[PDB]
Formats: sequence, structure tokens, C-alpha cells
Amino acid sequence: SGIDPKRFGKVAVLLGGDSAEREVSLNSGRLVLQGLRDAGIDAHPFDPAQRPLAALKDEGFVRAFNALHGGYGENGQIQGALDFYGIRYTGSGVLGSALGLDKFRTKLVWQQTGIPTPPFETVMRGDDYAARAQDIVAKLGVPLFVKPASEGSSVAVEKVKSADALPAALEEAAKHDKIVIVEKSIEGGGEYTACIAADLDLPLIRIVPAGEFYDYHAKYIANDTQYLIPCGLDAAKEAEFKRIARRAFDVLGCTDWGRADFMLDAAGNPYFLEVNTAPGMTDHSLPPKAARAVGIGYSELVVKVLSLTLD
Ligand SMILES: Nc1ncnc2c1ncn2[C@@H]1O[C@H](COP(=O)(O)O)[C@@H](O)[C@H]1O
Ligand SMILES: [Mg+2]
Repeated sequence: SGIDPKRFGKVAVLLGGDSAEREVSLNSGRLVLQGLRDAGIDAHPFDPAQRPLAALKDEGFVRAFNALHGGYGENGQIQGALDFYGIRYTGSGVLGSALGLDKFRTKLVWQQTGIPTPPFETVMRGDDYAARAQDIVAKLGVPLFVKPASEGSSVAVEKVKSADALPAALEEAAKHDKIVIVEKSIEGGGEYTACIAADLDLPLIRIVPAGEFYDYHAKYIANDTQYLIPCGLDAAKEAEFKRIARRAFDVLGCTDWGRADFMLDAAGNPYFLEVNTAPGMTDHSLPPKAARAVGIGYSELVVKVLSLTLD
């Protein structure tokens, strides 16, 4: 393989959209289109915000590389519509896509299938926030991470360092998601991500934020968040975590395009935070880095991802 690019037929690269991440998507999608055309594949841009989606079927596209991020592009909406119209697509199906955006149900699944994840409690809108805060501190201690359960709240993740500050953080979070996750903070180790692309053996990435945690500032503002390969871990642990990461993805119904995000504690135990079924494909994005670390260039990576829509 050695795939005749003819075998891919007429291919759409879905890019743009209407979400808050239209920008990263335009960037990723134009690169992906080039990567596929560099391989001689009959690929075309298709922006579903600006083109009628039925044209995919009507113009005879057979498959799509999904370079959308956020809203309908990532949550199962456009995956369902594509299944409905008979168009094959990269990444996960409806269930994996929707379950991967729902941290509450992701973490339940993981707990029942032995995928490690930070101990947690939930808080619902209309709860007695002061009373829940007491019970939660008593169980989990401080610090804690307070996060929306579900897609796509407007209240950023908050690290709560003191018991007295918990009730306000709960009440605010619950104003914007009916379900709030409250996680034990995993301290004393480091942060990592496992990119998954087919059966490619991709290295782990250590993520080193310059401040408290991988916050909006660290991801989108800061010039100095580190994304490190080698990740620092010993070979047996790195292999072990990559294996767990792939099971974490599989048990949610996700198929093998994405990244699995995890923390390590001081003892070196892992705790998975989320999967991401729509990772970036810009020139500074993590899957191309991890792939180039093992000798797989950008066009080769996009062809490998697309190849799984065959058969
Ligand atoms: N339970 C946790 N323990 C430690 N760090 C966390 C935890 N939850 C979230 N974080 C941090 O906050 C970031 C954003 O959280 P989230 O999008 O939920 O993953 C993560 O990438 C970590 O840097
Ligand atoms: Mg996102």
C-alpha cells in the first residue's frame, strides 16, 4: 500500500463550517486538500456552511476527509448526515463522535471498562451547591477541576484550590451546563497525549504548559507551551500508555483517528481526561508532528487516514 489513488474516487475535504473553530478548520482543510492532491487523489474543498450538503451525493463524491472542528463537525451531526447521504468519512461515527464530546458519559464508560480516569463527582443545576461542595471535598480533597460534562458550555475549566471556593465554582458552572464534572486534580507528574492514526506507531507527546495547567492561554495565546517528543517516559511505560490509549478510544466507539489525553500522577499512574475525535491538521498541529517523528510525512499521514474509509 501502495494504494492506487484512483481507488479513492472523488473526495471532498470538509472545511470551514459555522463553528467558533472555523479558522483552524480552514487552515487544516487547505493543508489536507494539498496533502491529498500531492498524492494524486481527486480531492476538492467542500465547505458545508456555503454549499448545500446534498451536493456531496448529487455531485458524486464517494468519501470525505473531515477537517471540521467544533459544533456539527465534531459532535455526530454531520457524521449522521453523511451516513444518511451514503458518503464515507474519516474519523468516528455518530456514537463515537457524540460520546467523545460528553465527558460525563465517557468517564462512566471508562470506569466500567477499567480505563483509568480521575475520580469524580457530579453536580446538577438546582443542587445545594454548598452542601455538594462539602461532600465532594470530603471525598476527593483539593485541588479539584470543575468542568462541563457535556458539549458545548461557555464556562472554561476551573482549578479550585480551596474548599471555600468550591460552591461559587459549582454554581457558575451549573449556570451553563445542566451537568458539572468535579475531578480530583492529578498532581505530581506530567501531561501527555497519544495520537492515533490507523495502526501507525506514533509516539506520545508530553505537553508542558508554562502556567498552572493546559488552559486557553497555554493552548492559544502563550508562545512557550512545549510539545515534547521524546515524551521522557521509559520505553515500557510509553508502550503501555499507548495501548491503554487505544483501548480508551475503542471502548467509546471511536475509530482510530484522534488523540487520547491523559495525566500522570507522582507515582506514574495514568488518568485519561478525554478523547479528541477531530484533531488539528495545521502545520503546527500534533498529529503531523507525531507522524514526522516516525518518518511519516504530512501527505502520507492524510492518505493513511483516508485509506481507512476504503473497504
Ligand atoms: N483532573 C485533572 N487533573 C489535572 N489536570 C487537569 C484535570 N482536568 C483537566 N486538567 C487540566 O486542564 C486541562 C483542560 O481540561 P480539559 O479540557 O477537561 O481536559 C487539561 O488539559 C489539563 O491541563
Ligand atoms: Mg475542540
